[PDB]
Amino acid sequence: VVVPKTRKTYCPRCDKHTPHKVSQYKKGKDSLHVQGKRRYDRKQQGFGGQTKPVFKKKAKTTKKVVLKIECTKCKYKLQKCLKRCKHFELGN
RNA sequence: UAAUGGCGAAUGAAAAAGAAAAAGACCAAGUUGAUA
RNA sequence: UGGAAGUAUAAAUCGAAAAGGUGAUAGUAUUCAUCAAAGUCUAAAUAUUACAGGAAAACUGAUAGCAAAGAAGUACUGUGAA
RNA sequence: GAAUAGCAGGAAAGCUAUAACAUGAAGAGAAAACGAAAAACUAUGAGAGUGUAGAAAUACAUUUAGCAAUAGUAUCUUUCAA
RNA sequence: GAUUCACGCAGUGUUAACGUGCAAAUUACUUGUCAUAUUUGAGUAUAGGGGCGAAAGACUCAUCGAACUAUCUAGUAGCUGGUUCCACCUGAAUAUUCCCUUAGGAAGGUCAAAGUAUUAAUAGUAUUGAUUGGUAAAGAUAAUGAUUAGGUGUCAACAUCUUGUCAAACUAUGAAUAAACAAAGAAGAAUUCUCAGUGUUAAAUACACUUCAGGAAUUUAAAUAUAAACAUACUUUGAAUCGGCCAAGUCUGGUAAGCAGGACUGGCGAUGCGGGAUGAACCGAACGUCGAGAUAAAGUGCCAAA
RNA sequence: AAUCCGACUGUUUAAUAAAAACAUAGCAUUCUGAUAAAUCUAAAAGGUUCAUUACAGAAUGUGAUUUCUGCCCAGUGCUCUGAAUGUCAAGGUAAUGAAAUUUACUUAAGCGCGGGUUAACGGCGGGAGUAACUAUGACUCUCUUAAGGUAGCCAAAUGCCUC
RNA sequence: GGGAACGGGCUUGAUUGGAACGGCGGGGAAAGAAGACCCUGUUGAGCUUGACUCUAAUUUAUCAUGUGAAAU
RNA sequence: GGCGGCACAUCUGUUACAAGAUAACGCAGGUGUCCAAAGAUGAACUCAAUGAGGACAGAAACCUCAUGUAGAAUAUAAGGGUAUAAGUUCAUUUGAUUAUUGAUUCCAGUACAAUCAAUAACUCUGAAAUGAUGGCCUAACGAUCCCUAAGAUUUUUAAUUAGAAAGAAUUUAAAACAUAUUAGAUUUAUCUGAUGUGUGAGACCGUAAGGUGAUUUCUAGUUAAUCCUUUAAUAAUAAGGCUUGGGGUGUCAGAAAAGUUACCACAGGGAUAACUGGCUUGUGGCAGCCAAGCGCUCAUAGCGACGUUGCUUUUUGAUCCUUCGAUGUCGGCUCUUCCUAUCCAUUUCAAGCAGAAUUGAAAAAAGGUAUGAUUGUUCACCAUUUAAUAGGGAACGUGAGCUGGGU
RNA sequence: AGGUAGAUUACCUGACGUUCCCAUCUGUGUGAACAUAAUGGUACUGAUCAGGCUCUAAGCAUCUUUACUUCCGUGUUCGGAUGGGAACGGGUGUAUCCUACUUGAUAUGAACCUACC
RNA sequence: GACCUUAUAGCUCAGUGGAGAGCACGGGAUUUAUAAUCCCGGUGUCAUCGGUUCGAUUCCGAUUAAGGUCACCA
RNA sequence: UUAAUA
RNA sequence: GGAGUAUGGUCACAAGGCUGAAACUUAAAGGAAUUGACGGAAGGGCACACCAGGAGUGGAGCCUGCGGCUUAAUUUGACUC
RNA sequence: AGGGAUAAAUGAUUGGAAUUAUUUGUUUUGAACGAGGAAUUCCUUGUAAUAUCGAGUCAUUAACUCGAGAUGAAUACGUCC
Repeated sequence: VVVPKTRKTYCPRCDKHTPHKVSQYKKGKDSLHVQGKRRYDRKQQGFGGQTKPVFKKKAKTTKKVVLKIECTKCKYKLQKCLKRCKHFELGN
């Protein structure tokens, strides 16, 4: 919901409690060279139409929130998942 | 079996290794031109 | 296609060489290994339920075995394929 | 009775071939890389004797061995993890 | 592209005949129509997701909301029908989980057949002992609610004392029936001596675990009832089944139902026999082939034994 | 003697429907100047209308005559003699990198923007009050649509209530 | 009467002489046909539509090098 | 069946039967969230309400005392829990973290999810014991493949210096050409033969005990690489692996999916509707019991309210037991029979029966109960006639008996 | 006899009055510092002038309450069992289990370690 | 019956987590007088009950009225 | 610009 | 007036044209012209009529007249200039 | 301290009679009223405007009317809106 940046959480790499920078995880750009994409492009080539199912029955309205808690001094990034919230905001 | 496949249902070879039999020869291009 | 960032074929476009191809994860480089495409022929080992001639059988024995053990693809049906 | 190669007999039968391989003897890992003893321990358990007595068979006392099975221990190989 | 009759033709009516017919669409009378958008022969053209159609999905060889014929093809079917000798032994199911599941599957329960173990491996039972629960009942200025009145004190109103009647989604109290233990298995007890490794600890000789670590002696078969050696514990492989139905000193929805759905048990299904005249379930009692007797439910005027 | 439908002559479900159904003449709309329009074919100096040429060819609705065809371009179609820098492909160009790759810029139709069109598909409102007894409401009020069902006609083969 | 709740057969009664001709239309829940109505199949087919995925025809752009020039 | 609804994933109370399990399209409701504080900890305080007082101030503003078992509050539905608190206020804080195990709840003793018990780190709060791995408890959620992020540096190697300890190493037939040096040819991005050494080489010196010596080991600094793979060897890009999260399937153990057939077809079904029959009798029809009253007086000549008890299957419901390899589905026509809850004729009793006409009731079902306009009608409404023109059953009597008007 | 720490958590609570304090405990004086709040009221710290006035503790009462016994009552209900009675509804008989509410009598605490008196 | 929507001045509608518009009505002005015109004012239980509510006319259920759609195969 | 009635 | 209406006849595709009454109702309807009045008709003049301004009234309190209300009576005349 | 209504306790006048205060003094009471909306009135020089005096009515009672003087603006010399 609301969560401030600048957390102080144990960092496994340094084995110590260090300040940590909290952000939100966004899915990266889908690549055209991963194996699953190359296989899908090959299948769609040629006659036969859509060769793979297309999801069309969405029911969920929200998504689980993943924070990217990052070591300030050592760049070790953790990932903490939060429960589904309709409105999420990064506080002060 | 490796692999392929709404990686689902299914599809799917080959070198090695062991036998049968065993066999190699030509054009083109190049050279010789009192040229055939 | 088992061949997965393309194994094989074909089409449209493009198109080499003081050579080059392959080493199946795309790319560049340096080594290594192995071949030398884009013309041709070639016996033997292999297949066979056309058909012909034979020999066998833990096969059938006239509603069985070929549809057909007699003038059987005959009698008979259909415009015709059948 | 892997193909296949020989034998007598004439044989879809029979006999013989130090042999490629299949499954197994070693297991874990995606893979690289690896690859098993404290010559084991504990518990209960199969069997074998001696003595006494009832007195027909059999019923007790005591000595000994402790396999299979189950359970639990150390130890060792592999795995991020047994 | 006027009105009618005739040769012909069609098919309006009888919804006549016939309806295993003369006929796989015909006959009789009636009606209509009977030359120019007329009738008709031969030749010719148009062919299957095609043709042709003054349009009915009509016609395309008795076949048309997609012909006929052959191959794929013995197409697939969770659906329907059938599935072949005798005797003997054992003998079921409708719970639970998941499925595009609901006329069907897989895990699992019930069952059968094979194969084992001397076996810390018996119990749909009762008793004694310590418990658990919140049902039946009970209560109603005992908590939360519901509701009829009567006194006393400061019209009502508010306090306070009684009375009458109630709660599946109220409760102090709380049965009967039940549930889960114990009644002597590191292997049938106890005591004495000696006693080690860790750790707890302030330190321990306390304490905890270690085959009640271990080792040795003496004593000992005891510790509710009943039943149980063709007992007990199973292991492996697998069949069928999960449409159910009835009864009731039971319950829920419904006016009610031979209605619909549940808790516990017993049955029918899978089951014949004696009785209720007859009947899937009721009562007695379950079955190798027979003889003799005593019986059960129930009966003894005749059918009908008494 | 009347009522309904179809104007008429004609055709129709071979074998249960012969009719109000189909055709019809008449009316109306759309496209096309032939190297075209419609349209058959896998392809084709291929084929049909077409031995034709807008008084023609092709595609549709209504169905003689008389009288008349009202309002609506918002929605979906169709169209434009129309706009540019909204969105839009393969490509083309350029840059970095050793290279694949990656990134940026630029590209047509189409959609979007604007207009036209209903004899294109189609559509064409609600409440309340008030006229010297009682009704009815010529009349105002105000919510609202792209337009509010116009001329006509009616318990109609079209009206539940309804005999 | 009971039963699958409408028996020719079973139970209790009523009652019966063997073979039948012409009619007849009550019954044999008479014959004809694996219900055409309804439902269930993860069985179809015709037809419709911005149902999903495609496709012929139509359309637009690029490539496929005829010569000689000018503007951007 | 369709329309409606979700009893499809899911929580609370009750049905529900004092262990566990547990039905209905049974009842009353609930979820797809919300929270940097509403998580953690420490301290202080006590709530709702009532009484009595205080200028404006009153029923309700703010202050004070007293009583006050929670009648307040605790994010939410309901039920549980809570008073030096789990409620209010104040203060610090991020344990709402990383790694590894063992169990309990659904359970097939599978997965997901949830509920706990410990261990190893680093931390928060407190003086401390303790407490802290999200919310006081019961719901608030999700596979394979695919996409997308985080992590694998604690360690192991090679090379090179210093020191130290063991260490023969296998044994004759040879080509690639890195080249030098010559014999020819050539001008181009120049080639073609042969001679040559090394490369590339490996039989250690011992009849003297054995030393030397490649190659390997340990320790101390140095520089380099360091999760695995792309299979001839490396490199920097790329791609694939391993562990853990997110993106989702609500039909919630998870296909990618619009209608209509009256032109319809097939495999089946009484597991399942439209007709009879069967149970029921709400509804319909008929009949009773009591007696507040009406009936000028008079509860009962004739009725009979408020209540209450029955019968019938002639209406429609309710169910789905029989029939889906078929029981021909409305009405009318013709014809027979049966019931009485009797319309007429016969015999009686009663009256608010003077006569006539009537009304209530008993015996009695042997006999009669009609003709037409409209409608397919059953039904109905009209016009007559009659002594009366009553109500019903028989597969809603009766289609190899008719008709085919309706459906 | 009193104080500290408790265990059982009303026989321990609530209301009305009552008795000592000799030690102990409490109330009691004060604000300089630690510390504290709006307020030395609380909490904090320093102290000893006075008092049993309230605490606290012990006792009183036809005391509400609470805790055991009897009775209520073998009355409610219930496990088992008919070809037992009734048109139902419901309720016997048999071999058994057996509440609750009220009411009456009784009680109002017992007990553990340490110090002092 | 089943789903959906609405309910606010005397009449038609607006808008609502702390009630506008119009028409109507009343008073004053202009006019010989009415109508029109100008000026000012008074008008809403937000349909009736419960809960969330800081606080409801708004948010959540209920009871009413008012309409709209469906009520099919036999 | 608008200007109805008795 | 009814009325160029109804009906009948005829002409026209139609609208309509030609011919064309009666019942009933009613003391007036109408023509030219005169005088006045009026005109959001024209022309010529005038007025604090307006213009340029002043003071104001209308808004407050009170005095006073009128309407209304009240009362036994609130006596009455006058209602644009 | 502008404003002097409204109320109070008291002193006298005229009158036959003063309460519903005839008129008036004293002290206290201290209200609207911050230049006034739509509209509308009068005025051209000793005029408007401002404040006062006399007279009519008059036993008592002027904020009324009819007159008189005191100070002395602004604005036009126009036009038919």
